[PDB]
Amino acid sequence: EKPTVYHCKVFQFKNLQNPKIRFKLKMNSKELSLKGLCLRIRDDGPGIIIVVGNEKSCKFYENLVMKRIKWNEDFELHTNTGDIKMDMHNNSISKTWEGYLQDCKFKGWFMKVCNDQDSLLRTLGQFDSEHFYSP
Repeated sequence: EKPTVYHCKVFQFKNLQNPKIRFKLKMNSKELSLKGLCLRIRDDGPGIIIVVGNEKSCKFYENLVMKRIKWNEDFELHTNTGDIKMDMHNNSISKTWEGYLQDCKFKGWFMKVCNDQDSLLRTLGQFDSEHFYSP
């Protein structure tokens, strides 16, 4: 019997190709010393964000993700072949789970692209988190 000190919030997004959005997610997780991860299915696919830490930091991060980042914002994308105008009008972010953990298996905060949905689920599985993803 021990206290439960870790808050946790989980978000799912449709597209995370905007490098400016990735930069904000990464830098705020780093500056807030949040733990968790951000996974998506292929470069241009849907994915999940999990953050774990204290209450204050998780609430700041929710406001960042749900209110301050413009997920629907068009941008120009630089690829191996050229530069293209991306249409993001259909992009969106949802908060799914929120709650408390007694312990977390996360080591820092990390971003990864997975090759398929099953790869993503397998990865969440290593952190006991596979249930957090809605296919």
